Amino acid sequence: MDFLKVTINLGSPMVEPGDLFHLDALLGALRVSEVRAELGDGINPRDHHYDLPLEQYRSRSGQWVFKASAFHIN
RNA sequence: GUGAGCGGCAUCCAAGUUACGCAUCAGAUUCGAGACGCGAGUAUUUCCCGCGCGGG
Repeated sequence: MDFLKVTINLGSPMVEPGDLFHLDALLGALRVSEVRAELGDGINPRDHHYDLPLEQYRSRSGQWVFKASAFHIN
């Protein structure tokens, strides 16, 4: 519902990802961190990492992907 | 549930042995403790400096 550009600045060098580093993956990890903070460590991580503020793209075969590009490494 | 999560560059090792700051070189040439303190000139006022008195 709104096009955005997420920019992250590093204070320490990161591990260069071997494969794609997706924005939705990081957002899901942070959301799971929030759910852990509120509830605890007994939560199922798979029950909360889809509750992200990103809209989804669905193809013909029903395959859907979050609308968040993989992070650009410069 | 960030191709995530988890993971000691760590252990051991002599900078050491030997080596003359030494040989040579005038602090010399000239010159006095021996000289230097008044017995030096008349009588009573003259031009003047500060102002009766200090004073050329």
